[PDB]
Amino acid sequence: SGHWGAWMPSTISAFEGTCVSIPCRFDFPDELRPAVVHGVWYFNSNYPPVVFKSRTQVVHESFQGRSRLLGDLGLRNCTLLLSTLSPELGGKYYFRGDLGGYNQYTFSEHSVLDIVNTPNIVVPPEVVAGTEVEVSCMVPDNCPELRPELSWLGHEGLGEPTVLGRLREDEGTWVQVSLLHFVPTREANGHRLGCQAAFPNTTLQFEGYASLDVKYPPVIVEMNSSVEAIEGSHVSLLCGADSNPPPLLTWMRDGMVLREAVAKSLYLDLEEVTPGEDGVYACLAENAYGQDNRTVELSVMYAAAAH
Ligand SMILES: *[C@@H]1O[C@H](CO)[C@@H](O[C@@H]2O[C@H](CO)[C@@H](O[C@@H]3O[C@H](CO[C@H]4O[C@H](CO)[C@@H](O)[C@H](O)[C@@H]4O)[C@@H](O)[C@H](O)[C@@H]3O)[C@H](O)[C@H]2NC(C)=O)[C@H](O)[C@H]1NC(C)=O
Ligand SMILES: *[C@@H]1O[C@H](CO)[C@@H](O)[C@H](O)[C@H]1NC(C)=O
Ligand SMILES: *[C@@H]1O[C@H](CO)[C@@H](O)[C@H](O)[C@H]1NC(C)=O
Ligand SMILES: *[C@@H]1O[C@H](CO)[C@@H](O)[C@H](O)[C@H]1NC(C)=O
Ligand SMILES: *[C@H]1O[C@H](CO)[C@@H](O)[C@H](O)[C@@H]1O
Repeated sequence: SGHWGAWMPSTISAFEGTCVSIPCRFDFPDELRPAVVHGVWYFNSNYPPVVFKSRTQVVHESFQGRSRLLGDLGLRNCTLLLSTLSPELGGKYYFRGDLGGYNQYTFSEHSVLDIVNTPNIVVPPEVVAGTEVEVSCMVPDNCPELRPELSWLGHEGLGEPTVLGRLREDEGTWVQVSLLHFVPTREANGHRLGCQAAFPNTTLQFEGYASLDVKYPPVIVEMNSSVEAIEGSHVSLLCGADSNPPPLLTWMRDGMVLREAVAKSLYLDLEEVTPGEDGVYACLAENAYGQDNRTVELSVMYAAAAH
């Protein structure tokens, strides 16, 4: 139609020290035919500073030499270019139309600018060993003058990355996405995943890091061999298990629980050990992703000396 209104991405992101182009289109009643279209861009911070003002060419000091209007206002194109970004410039940007006389219109729709300094690494909330896992590095690509070069850090045993390239997201903005597809093992637990966004012809370089929390079933690593004890002596049986999260350890005999605790290792203490304590003892390691069990035989085969 021919009505008052604007169109711009509600949210948009860009790296610190780079630039950002905020795509903008506005509309007005055709009946006016002003032949001269003026406009004003405001920043979020009762008395908002002026980013751009076509009539008086006035610019707030925080935007001087950093703000430039791309596209013709006469073509209903209010696209804004912001250069040499700094955290201070993070906030809401809204546009105001000026068609002379009483025809000034501050449009409702605005754009939130998020200035970042680290790439976005996306890891699924639950990484389990033995399952194919996708990990992505996302980076804003809304700067026409400076294109980010995406790269991974510390991804040796995770396979070679697959670059998706420039992808469109909602509200008509752009991102750079790189992928990692791999089946992690228990060894991949605690793996440092790093992503780097570098800009050629500049000294700008941004790095982000994340640690892989890889879940895996218990594997009993510490277990006593065949125990041959002296009569009346003290016997300590130790059972250690490696799992993520830490397992529930349980010492059992004759289908009866002797000791039980949520830990990496668990001791079973036997005092004044008699031949009646002979038999097979079992340690059970169990968590949310599996279980493991080991048995040990206890033999009181050494007679106690007189003392
Ligand atoms: C409102 O005004 C905006 C600004 O005036 C308009 O945005 C511009 O739209 C034009 C299309 O007419 C774009 O020009 C194109 O640019 C691409 C650049 O891609 C290549 O170049 C980069 C670096 O140079 C390179 O890294 C890439 O790999 C590509 O090879 C060219 O490929 C095209 O041939 C064409 O020249 C402007 O780039 C674009 N500017 C911005 C800031 O977005 C907008 O379209 C206007 N809106 C409407 C509705 O007309
Ligand atoms: C980046 O390249 C432009 C021209 O492509 C050049 O004018 C500018 O000096 C370069 N930046 C740096 C930091 O050298
Ligand atoms: C079982 O192994 C643990 C750790 O190696 C040790 O401390 C403990 O004494 C062993 N048990 C016996 C009965 O030797
Ligand atoms: C102990 O682990 C073995 C794996 O070989 C499994 O077959 C068995 O059912 C387990 N026993 C118990 C009581 O969970
Ligand atoms: C703009 O001005 C008002 C809206 O505030 C209406 O008369 C009409 O929508 C026009 O486009």
